[PDB]
Amino acid sequence: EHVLTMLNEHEVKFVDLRFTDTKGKEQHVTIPAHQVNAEFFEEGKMFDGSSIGGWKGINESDMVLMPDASTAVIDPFFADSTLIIRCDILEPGTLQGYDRDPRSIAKRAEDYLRATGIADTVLFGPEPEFFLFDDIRFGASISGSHVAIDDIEGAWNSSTKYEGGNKGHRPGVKGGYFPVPPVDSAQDIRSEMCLVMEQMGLVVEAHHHEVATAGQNEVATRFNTMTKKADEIQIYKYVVHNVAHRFGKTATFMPKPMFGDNGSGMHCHMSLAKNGTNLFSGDKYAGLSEQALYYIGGVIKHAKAINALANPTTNSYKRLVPGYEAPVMLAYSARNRSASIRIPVVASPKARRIEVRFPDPAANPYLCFAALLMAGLDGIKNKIHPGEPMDKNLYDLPPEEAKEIPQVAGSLEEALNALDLDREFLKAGGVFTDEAIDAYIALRREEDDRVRMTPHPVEFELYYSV
Amino acid sequence: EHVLTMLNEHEVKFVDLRFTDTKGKEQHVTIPAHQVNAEFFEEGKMFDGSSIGGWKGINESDMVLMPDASTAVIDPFFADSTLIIRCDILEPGTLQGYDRDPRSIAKRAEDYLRATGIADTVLFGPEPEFFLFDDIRFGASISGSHVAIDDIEGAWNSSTKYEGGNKGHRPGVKGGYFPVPPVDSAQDIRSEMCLVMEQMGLVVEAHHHEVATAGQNEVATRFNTMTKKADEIQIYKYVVHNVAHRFGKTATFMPKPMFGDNGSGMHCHMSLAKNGTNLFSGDKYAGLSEQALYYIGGVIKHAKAINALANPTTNSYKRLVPGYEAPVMLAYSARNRSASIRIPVVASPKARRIEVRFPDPAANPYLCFAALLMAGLDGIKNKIHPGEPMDKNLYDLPPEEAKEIPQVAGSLEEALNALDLDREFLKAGGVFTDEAIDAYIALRREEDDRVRMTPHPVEFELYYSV
Amino acid sequence: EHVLTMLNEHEVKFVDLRFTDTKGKEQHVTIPAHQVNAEFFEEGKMFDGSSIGGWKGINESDMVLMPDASTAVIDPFFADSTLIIRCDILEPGTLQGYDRDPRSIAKRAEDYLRATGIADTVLFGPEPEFFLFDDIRFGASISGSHVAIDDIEGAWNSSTKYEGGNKGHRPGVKGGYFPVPPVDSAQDIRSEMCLVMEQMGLVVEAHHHEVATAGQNEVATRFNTMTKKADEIQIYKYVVHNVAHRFGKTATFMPKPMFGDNGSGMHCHMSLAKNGTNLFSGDKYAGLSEQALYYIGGVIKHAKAINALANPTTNSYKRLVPGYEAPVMLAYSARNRSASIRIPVVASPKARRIEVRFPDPAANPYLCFAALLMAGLDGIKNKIHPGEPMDKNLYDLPPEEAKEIPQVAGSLEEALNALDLDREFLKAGGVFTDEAIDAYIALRREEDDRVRMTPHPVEFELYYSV
Repeated sequence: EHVLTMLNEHEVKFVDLRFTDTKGKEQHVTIPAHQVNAEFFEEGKMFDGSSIGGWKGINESDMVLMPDASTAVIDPFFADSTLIIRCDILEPGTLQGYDRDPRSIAKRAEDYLRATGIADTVLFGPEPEFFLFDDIRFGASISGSHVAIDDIEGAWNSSTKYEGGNKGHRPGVKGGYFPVPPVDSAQDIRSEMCLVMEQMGLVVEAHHHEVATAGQNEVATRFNTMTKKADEIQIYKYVVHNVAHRFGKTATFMPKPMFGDNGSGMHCHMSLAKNGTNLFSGDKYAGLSEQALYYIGGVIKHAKAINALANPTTNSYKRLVPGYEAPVMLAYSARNRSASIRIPVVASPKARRIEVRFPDPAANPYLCFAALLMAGLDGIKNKIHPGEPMDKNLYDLPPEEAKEIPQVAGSLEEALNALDLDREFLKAGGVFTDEAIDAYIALRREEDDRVRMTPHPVEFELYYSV
Repeated sequence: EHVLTMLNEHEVKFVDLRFTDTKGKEQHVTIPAHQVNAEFFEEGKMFDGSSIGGWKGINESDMVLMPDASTAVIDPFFADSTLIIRCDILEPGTLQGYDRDPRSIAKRAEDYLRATGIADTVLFGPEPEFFLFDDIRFGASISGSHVAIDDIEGAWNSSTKYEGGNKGHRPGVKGGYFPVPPVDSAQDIRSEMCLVMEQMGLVVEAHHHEVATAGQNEVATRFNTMTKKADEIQIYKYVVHNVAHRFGKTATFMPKPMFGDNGSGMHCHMSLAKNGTNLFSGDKYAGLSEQALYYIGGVIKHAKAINALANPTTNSYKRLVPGYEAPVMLAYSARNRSASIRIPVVASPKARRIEVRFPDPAANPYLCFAALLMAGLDGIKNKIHPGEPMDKNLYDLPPEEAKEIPQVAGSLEEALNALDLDREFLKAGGVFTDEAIDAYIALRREEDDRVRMTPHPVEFELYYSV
Repeated sequence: EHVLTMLNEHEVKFVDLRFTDTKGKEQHVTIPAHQVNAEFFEEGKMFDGSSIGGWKGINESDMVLMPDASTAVIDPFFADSTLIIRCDILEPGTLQGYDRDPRSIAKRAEDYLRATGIADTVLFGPEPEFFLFDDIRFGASISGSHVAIDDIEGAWNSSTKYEGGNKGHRPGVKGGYFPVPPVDSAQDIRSEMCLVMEQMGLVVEAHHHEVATAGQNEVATRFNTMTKKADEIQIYKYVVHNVAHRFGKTATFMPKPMFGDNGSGMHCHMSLAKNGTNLFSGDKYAGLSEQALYYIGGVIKHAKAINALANPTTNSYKRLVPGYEAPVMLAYSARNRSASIRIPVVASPKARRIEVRFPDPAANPYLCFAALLMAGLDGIKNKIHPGEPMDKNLYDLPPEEAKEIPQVAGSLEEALNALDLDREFLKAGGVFTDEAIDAYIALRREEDDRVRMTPHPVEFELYYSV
């Protein structure tokens, strides 16, 4: 009913139905507002399943788009007044919730949480970073391939001739952390993104330029319950992509667009709760509950499999490389930023939580968050102890005992394989089905293949004169 | 009278008289509003027949334009207020309805339906798809020929240098199914098309980007009675073409503009009715009446001849090729999307119908719809049983029994020849005359010849070094 | 031994081993002269079969290259002295003669001729025509396709600006038949081709410019026994291609490179003989033997199947179109140049023969000639009477009885299908195996598909605004 009044209040002409595919990309279809009736909400609208990658095959194409009336929000970019309504994908007749629908999967995972009685709500606070460029060009054909990035902030443009003169105040390599404008050219744009994000229901905590030259930026938003947060991530990306477009830029959430400067990560802060109390505060290490520790143990035990969802691109592994600040060591600490799991030191026990650092923004919200949870729960159910916190150092020196302690997957294939083998913790509660998992893996292997099979420019530098 | 009041209400300065030629192209002529009087409606206006392709020859040029007052609608693009009035082409004196007038032919077919008493109204719900480009160039002369397509969405432009930078968020090949903007660059335009379509009497159900890269799009409209729907198709195309033009684009309803990506089809949903009840619902397969099955049998029996009207271009056959999703297998099913006849699975028996998938948007509304009907009726009158539904697979593997089951025509010539031989079902009720059919065939053979006789670029690749 | 002396006489450094693939394209591999020993001639050299299209598959790759010492001839273009030796492809161990080797097939056919005792030698006098251009450009990708032809003789260049001025004496469209230079710009080149052809063993009868503008030309060579003539065709093409290249031109034997002007044909004059007497001279029509007539009957009966070898490209059918001089009517005559079979009127009965006009230069020598023979023999063995000679007119007016008399295939697919069904006459004597035929058909269907599936530039002209 709230929806039917929003239609009149904003004189809506269209309703934009949205959903996410397996890869994590928001999709949409539009219907005139006059097509929204009572039926619409109880039985949804029909659409072809076979069209989305990794979904229904040759025989069972048709499926249901079920509008979730709680998600109604006005689109701030479209020319004609239109209302966005996120939808779940349900199996026809049964109206159950498609095994391969990432939002259904995430909901199932929140259900299973309540069911085990371990807690009643999961809290996710992801920190996606991104880049804002002016020009992005790439291609690949039989005779070669290339990628060219360009932005007014790129340090390389210190020598570029410009029509009205080079005004040259640019962030150097790894020198983007906070120079005030004009070095930072994105203040106005970061704020528009903030205002718009809030007009769309998100709550912004801060915004700032990130480390890399050439437009790395970040908008920090307040956490929320798992599934609602993944929804927020989708909106977040949408706002970022579109505000950038409107400003004459182009944004990307790729994890490592440039060799030699910062990649973009999506740290995930998590904590559990029951009847308003934070199940993660306690007397153990850094203010943690023993539940938190088991959770951590779970995440560490299933890290490589989580990688397949939290770092789902070959590019993801160009960020997760033996570097200093590389969040690749499977350990926890409240200081050592070598550890992929940081423990925020905060006063109020109400805010005690863990920060899993290896995820990147390419990750499917839904599936990434879900896999993080399930690993945590399995860590609890099986009281998987974390061991002791690493407070020493990262991957380089150490190099004492060859420092072969836990680490995240080193390639996408490896992560996919881990997901293959270590799938039980995900199938728990019937959240993830084998079919879903196998389909996801197949989609990504096809991507992994393109990169493995196509000659790399660097290979010419290294081997043309062989 | 309603017309004469619309003239005053909108301060109309002109009346744009419209009609369609044999090929399916809407035509027009304009007269000042002050030329609209009582006479106009009862006796129409005179015009030269010999000017339209495939119409009157050397001796009998003059014919009548009969305004159909029910079709009055304001043109939303012209600068000066003008009212559009669709017209039928009548033989002078007799005022009968020209044998070769596609609208008259379609009306005759609706009449014959009522006459046989099989039903009192036919329902058509076509789904024309189309492409929106930025640049289209082509030519052919003695020294060569070419065609060049270009659009900001084309995947090939991932490498193109642009004045203000390449913002690069483009739908990859076969990757247009629903990425939200900015990947989908046509939201605003699809909605203007919707709003305008509705201002012109159409009822829109949905709009979305289609599968192909480079601007394939679709506006779904509500079905209507056969002849009124063909009228709607013409308006639909008009709106699409002109809104595109106003937005700096160029739209085409060609069936296969690009090799390697989706073509554009025009699926046709059909059903019959009498005194408000759906003659297609029943206890037989998937909720069908035995009448529906005979109809299907008719369509299948006369498929190749229908092709000559539903796929009237050589280009049409570049879409209908042994592909996976190619709607080329003459069979029905509620799932197998290899079958050119899908049976929508819907709850309300009031909405039971069949979907003939092989038609393309190049088809003349009128003649295509009519041929579909006549084939259906002949399927009924002669209780032509469908056989059993194909629920196995498409054209490739199968490949067991060489899988030579029914198929649609494989070339325009073949389709024209089928139409030649299998014309009886069309002549039924005096709907289609031999002269009309022979004239249509002659028009298309001339087109078929251009393509058969002109060297193809690929022939050089294949045989220049022979 | 003659070969071993040619090696010393010309101080040969290399031996270029040549052969032809199924499509008809000459192939080669080179070995130092010092690799030529006694063994070489008796056991040949080994090579990978799987590399040539339509040959050995996954398991049986290796085959034998058997040098035919009778074919030794010096290459007139290579920089270092090299001797060309044509080779047959033999099955290893058995040393039989590969079923799919076109030269072996042609030899088998000459054998079968002698075996039936019908005659002891077959005489072939083909007349391949060709084009000489300056620039040829073409391509096809997802966004389009094109072909651009250019030559200093092209009539279209009457308006072109040239660096040193346009000297403008060019052959107009269809106006190339014999204007003396400078209109004819290829006298010097046609003669070099002649001299070189003769240095390579061919005997030249004449050379002249052909009908089409833009460099159509022809070098007429003396007939020879079937297999030796096909060898000559290969050499002929080689000389043409390479002399053109050396003169800064580019030659093509494609049958119809331009719409609107002459295509290139390869008329085939044939006759049979026994113990020096011409089995084709007689008292019947135009000086023919009844044997000749049965031969003609055979050719006419199996025309469509022969087409698959004599007109093996989709392009071939752009030459064979209802035109005036189009050699498409399956009939004979000594005058009517509408007839695909002309009977040369000559005095000496020693020179009596038939001229089958529909072949084009794209045809595989071997397979085309062989198919022509086998059809002729089957015409004899089964005394297939020709019927009466057509002396009336071609395809247009006539148009009396709709003039549906015999005609050659109208498309490649049709020809391939005919070859499929009408294969018996080819399998006779074990000359053609089913496997060979099926493989050939598969190679060409793949080619036919490219053309059928790729949008044609003309389709845009005809249907973009549909």
